[PDB]
Amino acid sequence: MNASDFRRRGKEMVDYMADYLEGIEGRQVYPDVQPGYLRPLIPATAPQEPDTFEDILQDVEKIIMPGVTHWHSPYFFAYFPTASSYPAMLADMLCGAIGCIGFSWAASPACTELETVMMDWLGKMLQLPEAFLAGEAGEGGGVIQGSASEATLVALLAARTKVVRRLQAASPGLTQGAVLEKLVAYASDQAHSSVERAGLIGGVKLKAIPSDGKFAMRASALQEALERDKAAGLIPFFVVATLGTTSCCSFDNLLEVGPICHEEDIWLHVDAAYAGSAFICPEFRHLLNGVEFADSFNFNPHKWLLVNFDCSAMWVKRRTDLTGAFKSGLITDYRHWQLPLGRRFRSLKMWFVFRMYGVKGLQAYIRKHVQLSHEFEAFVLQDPRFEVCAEVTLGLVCFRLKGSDGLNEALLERINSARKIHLVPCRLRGQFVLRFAICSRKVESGHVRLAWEHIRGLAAELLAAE
Amino acid sequence: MNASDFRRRGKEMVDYMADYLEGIEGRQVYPDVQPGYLRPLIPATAPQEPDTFEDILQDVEKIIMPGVTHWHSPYFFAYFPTASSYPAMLADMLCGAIGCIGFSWAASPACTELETVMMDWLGKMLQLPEAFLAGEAGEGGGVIQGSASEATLVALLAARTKVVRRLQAASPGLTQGAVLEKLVAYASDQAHSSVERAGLIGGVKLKAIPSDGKFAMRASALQEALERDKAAGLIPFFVVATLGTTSCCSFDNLLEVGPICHEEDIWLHVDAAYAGSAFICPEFRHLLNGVEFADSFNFNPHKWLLVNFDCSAMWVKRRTDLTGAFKSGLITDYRHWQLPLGRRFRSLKMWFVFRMYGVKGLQAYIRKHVQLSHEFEAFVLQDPRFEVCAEVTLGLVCFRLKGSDGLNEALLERINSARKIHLVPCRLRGQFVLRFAICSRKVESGHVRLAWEHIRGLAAELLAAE
Ligand SMILES: Cc1ncc(COP(=O)(O)O)c(/C=N/N[C@@](C)(Cc2ccc(O)c(O)c2)C(=O)O)c1O
Ligand SMILES: Cc1ncc(COP(=O)(O)O)c(/C=N/N[C@@](C)(Cc2ccc(O)c(O)c2)C(=O)O)c1O
Repeated sequence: MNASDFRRRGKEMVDYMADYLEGIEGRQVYPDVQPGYLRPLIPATAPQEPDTFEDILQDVEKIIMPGVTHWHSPYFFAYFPTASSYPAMLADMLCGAIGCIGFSWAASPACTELETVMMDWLGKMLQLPEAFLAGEAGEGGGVIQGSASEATLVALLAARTKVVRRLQAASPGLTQGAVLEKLVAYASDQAHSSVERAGLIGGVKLKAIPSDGKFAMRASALQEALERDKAAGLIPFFVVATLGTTSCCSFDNLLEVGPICHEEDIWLHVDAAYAGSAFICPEFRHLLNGVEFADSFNFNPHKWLLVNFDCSAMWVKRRTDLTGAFKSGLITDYRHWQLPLGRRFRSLKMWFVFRMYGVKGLQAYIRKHVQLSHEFEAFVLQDPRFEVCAEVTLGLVCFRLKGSDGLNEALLERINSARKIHLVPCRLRGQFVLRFAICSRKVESGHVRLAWEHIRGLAAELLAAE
Repeated sequence: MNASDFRRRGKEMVDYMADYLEGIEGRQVYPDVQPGYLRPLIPATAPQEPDTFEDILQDVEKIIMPGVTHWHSPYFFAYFPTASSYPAMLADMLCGAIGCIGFSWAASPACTELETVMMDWLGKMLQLPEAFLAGEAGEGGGVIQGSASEATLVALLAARTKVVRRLQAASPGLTQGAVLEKLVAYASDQAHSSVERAGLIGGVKLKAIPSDGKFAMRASALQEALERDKAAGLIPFFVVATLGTTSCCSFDNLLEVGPICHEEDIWLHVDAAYAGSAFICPEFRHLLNGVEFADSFNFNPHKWLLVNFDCSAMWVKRRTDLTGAFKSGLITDYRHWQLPLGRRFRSLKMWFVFRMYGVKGLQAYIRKHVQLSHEFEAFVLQDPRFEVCAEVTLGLVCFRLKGSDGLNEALLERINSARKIHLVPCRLRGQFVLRFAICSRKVESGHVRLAWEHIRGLAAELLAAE
């Protein structure tokens, strides 16, 4: 294919993309295909000779689309949002055309330089402490990671190297392996499974801190764990505090946990994968208070800030703490800030989104989602057959039918079966709970109301049947 | 920005992209900007209100482009190729529009299913042993990794878990940490630095095996290392064999190393990042002989098979050996095959590239690059002031002016300073060598001839001046 054919097909593809997202309400959110559906529908071998673009697009529609779960449908209320915005898509187009691999500064100066500035822009939007900004002369700075899962692992490895060096300074005989046996990392019992993965890869013990009645990590529970573990001769080296847990979008208490990590010289990583986007709005920024105690802070623009995956945003206060694991002001060498060596020009996506929405546009997006969340909450609160199971702060409502877990499992099954909307459950303290997450860029009140009416109607049939 | 504006700007962007790649010969390959050039040219803060798309595109041209190294210029002869093809760009567009995160089967069946099939397609094109194919009932299979650097780490972690379990089976009291102290990994002295990073992250010793006169790892040198290390009480657990080293595109001898790894129960990972694309051509497939002994095999379509970054292709014989690190036939759960949990629909890029080029088109691309490589070799061989420093097999020629390293350092400086072409050096056994790598999709004979005439003319001035 040459530039001239690309001019034609590229424009066709633009129309296909826009048609897909514009017409997405008409698609069934969750597929009816069984596991294994695809292989028998396409050839066992790559073609010797080219297929036409037309044949491929037909296959997209007839073979791929039936096996797609439509994340961007208004009726997708599962997990947390993933980002989809046209500015991000435009940037990704340009990103691919430039097509540099920014494993060094010389491989494309702008690929590195734009990223540092975008991380400063975003740092300032979040009102991060200045310690996290690169600027002209900062020791800190930010980096795009592929994902929060990777960010957490990066932070864990930096923390591991750091505590190892601290110990080996005092006892030069000590091997990495002897240190590893003693190390212990902590996270909330509501922490994302990415934390456990990081612990497994990092070769360290990971212990869960019991959350309080609001599913938050607190000083007292951390302190208790630390005392027990220190007395057994273990060395706490890393804590992940989660702002916006997956289960119920609860918030670890950084103001309590931060001082403890400072006094014990424990690396404090803040995972705000979802919730972090909200901190660009002043009315939510209080939830990030205490981040000044963190060694590293991460959230995903690719969840809730309209920057298409992959784009996870991580900042550190001390670049040498980070870069030491992998060996001020201007960053030339992002390869020491992340697991891979290669990277693409992902910062274009941030620049386009930030410039095309503006801060105000992004704030309006967040606030609309939170309003819709509360609109759904209001429905649930006014129905005495249901209960809300946790405080609603952002775009997630946890709710259930009053009654047994079985009733709620049956309700979920009926919702899934009806194929109008897609939701997933969680367990909160052994209890089965339905999650309603505001996801789509295009969700409106009307969608939420119809989702609720749909849920309420199924619940009514279920309750009569009992 | 809504669908309607995207239809307009998306098409503008398509034209911008095509203009960039079509006109790319007119760009200076390597930029003149100094580190830190960008920050003063753009604002310190995100805008409150939207900027226009026009202003953004102006900035791309006037501020970004001066800091871009043009990987896709015909006159870029640095490193190894990175992939740029219009079919891959079309797929990436669609990938972003669908916008699923394929962290589970239910998150989008096709996102997982298409990938397994494309890895089988690619496996068949490379004539991999059947042990590596998923098919209907295979224990093995393939996965897209973000990069070869990540693939190598994934393999190392799987290898680490496997040997750890073996050692704990004999000695159940042994901690992960006590095992780590004993473990030793090996790679060629020409192995890519990704291997050392994998060893560092994985917490294990990495030792270099001395390469032979053709910069190849051989049985005798491996065996000697193993015997020495075993007698010191170390436990070999992982070997990376490199097909297509960065320095001089040399090839480790898999037929020799494979049996040794089998007999010693050492995990054998094959890194064919660059060279692996050539193995779809029968005349190069012999270089992969012995891969039947490998536990894992990896190469980058995002180097030399026209699948834009990110797309690294990894296969294993035994999915449970891989899966066990992160805890037949149909794969539903790629999250146990890679470090991140999240992933996008990257397999679209493979499908589009393979379908729009066909196997024959891909073969023709590889063969044309290899012919151009030999054309450059032929120029060097006819000029008695120069020498070729290693066997030319694929798209890389190592060459130097006969004389001192300093003369060749000066020649490189003159080339870089003239800003017509971009090349990088290496050291081969302490000797300074220039590398000429065929990179751009659009390189032709004429570009290679002009590059050589340019190089020869600089050398002439340098030699007269001495
Ligand atoms: C609190 C918390 N911490 C870390 C992570 C890992 O983030 P990742 O590695 O994916 O960037 C998650 C992840 N959320 N996982 C979802 C909500 C699925 C999901 C949805 C949208 C996405 O854009 C996405 O990447 C993943 C889940 O259901 O687990 C997290 O919530
Ligand atoms: C033998 C060998 N093994 C592993 C890797 C890691 O590959 P990655 O992690 O990037 O996928 C490389 C990498 N090569 N690096 C280049 C040639 C630069 C380069 C050029 C084009 C790219 O598409 C790319 O990703 C990287 C170098 O000069 O180091 C490798 O050569």
